[PDB]
Amino acid sequence: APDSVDYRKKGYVTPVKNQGQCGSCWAFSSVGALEGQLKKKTGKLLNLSPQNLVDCVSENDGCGGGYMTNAFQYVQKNRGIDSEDAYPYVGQEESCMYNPTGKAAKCRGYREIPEGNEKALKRAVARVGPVSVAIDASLTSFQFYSKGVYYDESCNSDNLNHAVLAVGYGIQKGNKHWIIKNSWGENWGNKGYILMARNKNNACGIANLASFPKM
Amino acid sequence: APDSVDYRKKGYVTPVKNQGQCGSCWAFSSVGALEGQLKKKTGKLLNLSPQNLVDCVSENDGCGGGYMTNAFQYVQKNRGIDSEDAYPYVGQEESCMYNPTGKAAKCRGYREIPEGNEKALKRAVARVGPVSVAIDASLTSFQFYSKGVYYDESCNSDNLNHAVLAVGYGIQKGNKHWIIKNSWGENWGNKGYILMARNKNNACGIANLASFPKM
Ligand SMILES: *[C@@H](C(=O)O)[C@H](O)C(=O)N[C@@H](CC(C)C)C(=O)NCCCCNC(N)=[NH2+]
Ligand SMILES: *[C@@H](C(=O)O)[C@H](O)C(=O)N[C@@H](CC(C)C)C(=O)NCCCCNC(N)=[NH2+]
Ligand SMILES: [Ca+2]
Repeated sequence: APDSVDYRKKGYVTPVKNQGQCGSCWAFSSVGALEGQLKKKTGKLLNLSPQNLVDCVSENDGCGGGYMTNAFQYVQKNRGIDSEDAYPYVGQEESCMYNPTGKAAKCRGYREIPEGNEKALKRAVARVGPVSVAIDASLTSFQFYSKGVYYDESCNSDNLNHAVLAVGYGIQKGNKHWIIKNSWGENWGNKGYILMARNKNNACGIANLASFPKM
Repeated sequence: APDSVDYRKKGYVTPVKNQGQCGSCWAFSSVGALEGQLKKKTGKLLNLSPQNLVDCVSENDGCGGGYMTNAFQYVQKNRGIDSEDAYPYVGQEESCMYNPTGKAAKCRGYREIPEGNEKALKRAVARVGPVSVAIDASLTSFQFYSKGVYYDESCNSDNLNHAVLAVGYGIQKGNKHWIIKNSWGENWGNKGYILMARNKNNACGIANLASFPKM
């Protein structure tokens, strides 16, 4: 795998979204991974619908939380997921209104990265594209991040509470990192992104719950 | 639905097991629901293997915890689950050693009970058979239960931490309850069972994470 890769430079990443108060991080993380694979397989970059997931992934709990693997399993069983334009995000749970006419992507399954293995996560990001991951984003330092490579020894790798998207990895001034796309709007962090310490003992649990959809 | 049903009286429930220190409650709960459906569809009552689930349901975390829906999805995708005799429980994680020769049951999917709806749970238990459920089993009062219908206002329906099996429901001396099969051995509770308050505002979260396998 290359020493660094940034899928934003390949046009695999859509604009940063804002999930609002709804606990739908899992939906944005899942949509992000699917958007990356969609670009890789079709050549087109499109916004997919997290609301479609929020309202229809019955295995999850809508704004009450959920898992990315569950989301991928839904898309596979449902035979598709709508584009954002065909099923707009409103930040609240509603009845499932999936319309196949607005289908913009399909999923043939998913794969998980070996728990805690950052080397495997690196290889998966290099070979596949953006990967859905989960971290502990409860620290004040995380929420007020603005630049540099984030590391706080207080992060608890066993307290995963927020799903995000690893769109790449690299090194900044000698500090290896993961390029993370968040869903808290373009004004949070560095234009919606945060560089998180890589190879620093699985900081914040970055490699504890990673997965990607098959397409 | 009848005013009461006890599947143990129909021979749909296997002996009470002991999960040990391993956090495999989800595996025993899932196996319990599958054993019930297996009896209903074949007429034979057999012990299914929670170890098969612990070692092979990659979507879960073995002794670190997991979900029943994930377990059912595995059995469906794997095209089967081994009997206990063909894949013995040891209470620790090992590599997946599933052997189709020992297949004792199949799964065609799963269904979830509407969140928090005890009426729906009652109807599901009556029409389907034993149903996998999750509760807050952290209270000292729960752990030292011995008889009667269990109710502790301190139970938190939002703090689900232990999966069990609803093998029936009824009423004891005017107190409506759920007949719950635990996995803490035959010496815990009442021969491994506990009667939990039913229709008392979803006590302990009994109807918050219920599901059953399709067969
Ligand atoms: C994340 C966010 O919006 O900031 C959101 O709370 C979320 O989905 N959190 C997840 C945790 C990460 C994926 C680690 C969560 O809490 N998941 C558990 C959901 C409850 C389990 N039950 C069901 N139905 N799956
Ligand atoms: C229950 C027990 O053994 O007493 C055991 O801890 C367990 O599986 N608990 C579940 C909770 C109930 C089903 C509500 C649990 O903690 N599940 C979450 C597992 C972590 C999520 N990640 C994966 N890989 N599914
Ligand atoms: Ca699942």
